Amino acid sequence: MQILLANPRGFCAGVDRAISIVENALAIYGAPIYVRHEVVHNRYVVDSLRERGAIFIEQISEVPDGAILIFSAHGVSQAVRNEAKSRDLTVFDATCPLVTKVHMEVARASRRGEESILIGHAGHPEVEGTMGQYSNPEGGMYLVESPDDVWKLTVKNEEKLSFMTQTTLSVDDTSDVIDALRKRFPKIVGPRKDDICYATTNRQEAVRALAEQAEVVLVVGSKNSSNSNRLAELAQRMGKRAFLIDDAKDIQEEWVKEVKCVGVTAGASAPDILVQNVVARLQQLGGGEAIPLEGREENIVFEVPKELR
Ligand SMILES: C/C(=C\COP(=O)(O)OP(=O)(O)O)CS
Ligand code: SF4
Repeated sequence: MQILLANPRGFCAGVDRAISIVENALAIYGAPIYVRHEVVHNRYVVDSLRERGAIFIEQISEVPDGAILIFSAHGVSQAVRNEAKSRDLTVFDATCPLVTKVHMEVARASRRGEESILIGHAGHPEVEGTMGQYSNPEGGMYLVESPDDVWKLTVKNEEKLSFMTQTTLSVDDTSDVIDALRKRFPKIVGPRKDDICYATTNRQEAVRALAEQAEVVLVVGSKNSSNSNRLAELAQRMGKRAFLIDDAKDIQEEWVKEVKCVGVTAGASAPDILVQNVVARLQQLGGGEAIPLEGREENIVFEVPKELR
């Protein structure tokens, strides 16, 4: 059985920075370091950091006075930030710079009382954080997930309207939502394309290339990782069987029995060690040397803040 690896796969720049922020804080200040929300959506990373003394909380009211609190890479609402700010907490912010860029646009529209529409999935923390930058009652901030949601939305002033997106969406589905927004609201303003980041775009392109060759695709990533679920969905829509797995224990032998080509990729929050263990289990089940596919080169790095070197 041949094993192909997607390229790029695995950690993006925002995840590598966020994990280093929690590790460096643990190193500088000792346990406990409080973290608002799982720092990235990956059980192995999160379990690791917990066992080293990070404590993951959903609400600032769970954190003690005098503590160090880190916001997760997915970002937080102004309400959460202000609630931390008014408490006796030392705060470090691991929000990815590419999420912060969208937050600033939302805040600018709020200041103007001009309405804004976010394309994203209800309840996800990045959506809570982004919708949470808008606060002007004169204006409005609306969430749409699909074309049908666009078809039902009505706004106060469709002449002064902009749109933003979640950074980890399906490139193809978001394209359809934007086409709907422009047909319903011809004066709507947005970025040239969307706010989907380089890493989500790149991993989706790499999985499309992988699934062209492979009969079965394994995506390493946790169940609550949105971007990892998009990679599995992409391969499934191409007619391949595709499974989202946390680690090599999750592989069922029936999934690869008599499969001639199996592909492996990893979401933006999954460490490479998990991919190595998956490759080792596929070898136990018959596969040969893993072959990396040629892929778009990534070169962006985001540094930790100097207070945490
Ligand atoms: C921090 C982010 C993504 C890195 O991957 P993740 O699995 O932690 O998060 P989602 O794909 O947003 O669920 C959201 S920008
Ligand atoms: S998925 Fe994109 S926006 Fe999110 S942390 Fe990674 S680089 Fe940043």
